[PDB]
Amino acid sequence: HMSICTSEEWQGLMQFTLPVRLCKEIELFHFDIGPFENMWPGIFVYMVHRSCGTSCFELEKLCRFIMSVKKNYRRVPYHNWKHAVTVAHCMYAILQNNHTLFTDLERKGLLIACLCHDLDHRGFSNSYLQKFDHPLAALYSTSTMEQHHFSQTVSILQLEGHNIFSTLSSSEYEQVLEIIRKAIIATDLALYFGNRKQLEEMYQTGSLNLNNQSHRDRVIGLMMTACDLCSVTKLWPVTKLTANDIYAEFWAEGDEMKKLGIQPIPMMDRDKKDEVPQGQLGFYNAVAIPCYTTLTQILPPTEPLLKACRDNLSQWEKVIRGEE
Ligand SMILES: Cc1ccc2c(c1)nc(CCc1nc(C)c3ncccn13)n2-c1ccccc1
Ligand SMILES: [Mg+2]
Ligand SMILES: [Zn+2]
Repeated sequence: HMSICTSEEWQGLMQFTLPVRLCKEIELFHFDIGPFENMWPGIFVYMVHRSCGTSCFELEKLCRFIMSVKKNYRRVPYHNWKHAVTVAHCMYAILQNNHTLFTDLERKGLLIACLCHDLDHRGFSNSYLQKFDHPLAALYSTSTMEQHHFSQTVSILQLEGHNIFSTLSSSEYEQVLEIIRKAIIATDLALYFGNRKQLEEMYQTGSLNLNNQSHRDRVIGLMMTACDLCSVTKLWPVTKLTANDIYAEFWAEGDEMKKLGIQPIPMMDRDKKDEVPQGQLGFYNAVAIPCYTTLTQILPPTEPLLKACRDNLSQWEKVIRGEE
């Protein structure tokens, strides 16, 4: 049921050298992979190399894996190859800027987990899948897509020469799977509002504890949320576009619901192009600012993320108030 990569593709991944100019820009939180499609896979490699050592992974295995993952994203406007790497890139810049909070076991687990986080996304919501009445939602009742995404990740590693976590002991092995499992589960937005509520809480009562695992787990989940939406932390011209991608998905989900006589919720209704700016402002305030605000608080070096969200937010304000 899986999809691998022609020997051509992966071997040329090893040949790839990131051009000297993009080296300082890549370290920036607000860096935009967008202009560099040819490089996306090779950019993920370089970050692996720079994060966790030149060879935690045997090149060929990694490259095979990376390219096989590519081959398992669909060609939809938003939850596709570009987004997985964009998410990857933000985890990278997070991990780098928090150099000693995390373990090699986490940092490679997390970079992999973002790459895989939306594997084989079809371009439908959990809602749409459960609300009527898909085999994937027939299988996994809550967090429909995110479990599929992890099982997809799972089947990629279980392949011939793809198990880049092989050399690890079986204890360390099924442990990163546990990092990656929960990592991917966390990007179910539904679950995030609770997680943030709880973390909000812990930080106040001087109670949040990076030693405790299900505290670690929560801290990370928040990092996964924050990565996932980092669209909203890129320079405005990049944030305008990455939004256009997002609505072409939603509105394509709205259409499949109109085709049935059913009003889609307005975020997915193309008959509301002008309601969007307002809706975006709402999203920044109800979901985004909290996410980055609470991330900044727990991880101060990740402040530039909040700085940039804020910048976009007021850009979106300006669009509503009629100027820009
Ligand atoms: C008329 C309308 C109405 C609401 C809308 C909307 C358009 N649009 C959005 C949010 C759209 C959006 N932008 C990025 C970057 C996203 N990421 C993940 C999920 C949604 N995202 N809401 C919204 C606002 C507030 C909360 C949740 C969703
Ligand atoms: Mg997802
Ligand atoms: Zn995502």
